[PDB]
Amino acid sequence: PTFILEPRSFLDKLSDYYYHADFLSEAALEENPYFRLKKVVKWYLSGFYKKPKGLKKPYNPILGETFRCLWIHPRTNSKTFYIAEQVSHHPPISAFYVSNRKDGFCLSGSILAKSKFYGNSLSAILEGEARLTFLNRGEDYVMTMPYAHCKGILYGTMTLELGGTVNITCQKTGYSAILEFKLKPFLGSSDCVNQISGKLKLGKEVLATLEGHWDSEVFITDKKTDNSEVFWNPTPDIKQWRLIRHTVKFEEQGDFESEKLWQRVTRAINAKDQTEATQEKYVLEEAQRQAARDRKTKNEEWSCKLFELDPLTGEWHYKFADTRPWDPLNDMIQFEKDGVIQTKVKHRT
Repeated sequence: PTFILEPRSFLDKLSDYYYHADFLSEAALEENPYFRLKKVVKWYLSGFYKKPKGLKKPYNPILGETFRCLWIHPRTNSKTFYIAEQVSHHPPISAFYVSNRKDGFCLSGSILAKSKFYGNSLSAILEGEARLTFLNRGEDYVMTMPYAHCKGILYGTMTLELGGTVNITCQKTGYSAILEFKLKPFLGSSDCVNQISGKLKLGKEVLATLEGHWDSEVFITDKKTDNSEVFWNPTPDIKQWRLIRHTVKFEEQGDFESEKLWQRVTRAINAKDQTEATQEKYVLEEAQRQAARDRKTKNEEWSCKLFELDPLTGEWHYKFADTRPWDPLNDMIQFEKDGVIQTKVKHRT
């Protein structure tokens, strides 16, 4: 079926996790190593609550497709930039880069999409590591993502649950938190779905533990005081303030950017025309297959414009990555132009 389709590219949906980059600026300033992990994890859980259940099925992005967007930080008077590019359609790998130098953090990663069909239920996995770096500290956080289990395609209630075991690891300080997304059992209950449980630990010693639901309250209890507290809850006041995202002017967008590329596919979905939504998709995929043939005909060499593969490590690296800490006497404004994230400085370095 294809009535299960969200009018957003996967590169677009991949940027949803940074609507609370407000938190990451705070974490960069937190001086206690333990409290930085708490605030990093609190940010991680902040990117799953808007997720809708059911039809949601981002577009499989096309090779060379690019999404580019921006967020505004009023309190720190700065901006968080996001750039993602589809580097391979076979395999379906999309790379992303996030940079906010004034607030002292950046993220990089690459995500491979693999699905498995159980008949009535579908499970799409996202495997890959995201590296959060605090520029001023030279301190990295490596984290993975869960997988989405979808039941009710053919018959039964249509649902989307999150499951898996995520590891958020910081080797510099020795801290880490292991999270476990728990799927509802056969019996089920009013609170069995979206259950999240985890534990914050240093080295191997467990400092504190987490319980709750990832779309609702999550509670932390200290393993030394056994006193419970609210670790994270998406309060409507917290929801009321999600950083405002700014996309590129449609007339200024390249033809292979996500919004311009999928416009006709998106319009069909929003118009509820199911038949013309599939046809418009086949136009893009048929062009991709034809552009893949044309490539093999004379020279099969596809240059990713904004990303490049490191042969030694096998990881995808943003061509224009910059990790130098913010220098107030030199750095003036971080900006982006044509997918290139830059900073205006009064001294070249």
